[PDB]
Amino acid sequence: MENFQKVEKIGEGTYGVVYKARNKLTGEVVALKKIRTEGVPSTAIREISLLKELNHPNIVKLLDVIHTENKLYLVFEFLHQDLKKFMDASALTGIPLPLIKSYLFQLLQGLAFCHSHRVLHRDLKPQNLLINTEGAIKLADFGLAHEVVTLWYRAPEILLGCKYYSTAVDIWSLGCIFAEMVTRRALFPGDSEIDQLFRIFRTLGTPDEVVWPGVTSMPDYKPSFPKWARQDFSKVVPPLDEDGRSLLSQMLHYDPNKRISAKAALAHPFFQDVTKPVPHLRL
Ligand SMILES: Cc1nc(C)c(-c2[nH]nc3c2C(=O)c2c(NC(=O)NN4CCN(C)CC4)cccc2-3)s1
Repeated sequence: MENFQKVEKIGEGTYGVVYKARNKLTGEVVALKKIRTEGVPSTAIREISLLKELNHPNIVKLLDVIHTENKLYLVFEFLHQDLKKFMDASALTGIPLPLIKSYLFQLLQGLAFCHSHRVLHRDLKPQNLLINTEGAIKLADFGLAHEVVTLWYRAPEILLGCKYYSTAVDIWSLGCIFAEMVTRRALFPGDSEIDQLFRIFRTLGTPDEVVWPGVTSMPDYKPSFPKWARQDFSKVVPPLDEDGRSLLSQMLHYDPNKRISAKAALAHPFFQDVTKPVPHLRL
């Protein structure tokens, strides 16, 4: 862009590469995402056209949208770090619970907002969650629909072939991220769809018509799936207190309909003593 200069390469996203650009006119630092082009669908550009209005304190703000020379550029506000990085940086001691509680609360607020507007993220993960020195965390890289995208945060209904999945898939993803912050280890680190699915089955037990009505009708559901029993949560996410564990199990419900909503989660007693701490960030 004439008014932008790639100051750095933040990294390749899901929809294209992300560089740290400096706006030559306003002298501001932004996150420039180069979107992948053989014409660029007019229906897609209209979808992104809405996004600029979807403004929430917990959503990385989309500053502008440049569609020049059939090339699509998305300029976002620039945050200083992602949650994945922050966690690796806290691996020795682990993020303090008050911070974990604050980030979860904020993300639930953001999700509650998107969801009330019929918008799903679809691919929530640590790397898509941006944070700042102020202590805020935001949703980024929404699913606006050659590495190795992880399936670790993928909901079971998606892995089983459900096309019209709901906003519940985001709650599942956030539930996996929540558990990860607390234990400092991914909940379900699958390396293949089938592996991902079975690691989930081995922890929450293989779902059936009892815990998940209609499950045996899923497209990729095989009657030949191994039959695992459910594991105790006290063993799965220690040392999360009962309140935390209670909320987590509700976010990890098999039946998308039984899965707790973002707004409902906000009212959970776990956030009764929620505060907004400031992180010890290293930039
Ligand atoms: C580590 C890091 N250090 C900085 C300064 C980072 C950064 N600051 N502000 C942003 C970033 C982004 O990645 C980013 C962003 N990224 C994005 O959609 N692409 N991806 C980044 C990589 N992962 C695995 C998938 C999503 C979208 C809007 C704003 C920002 S990440």
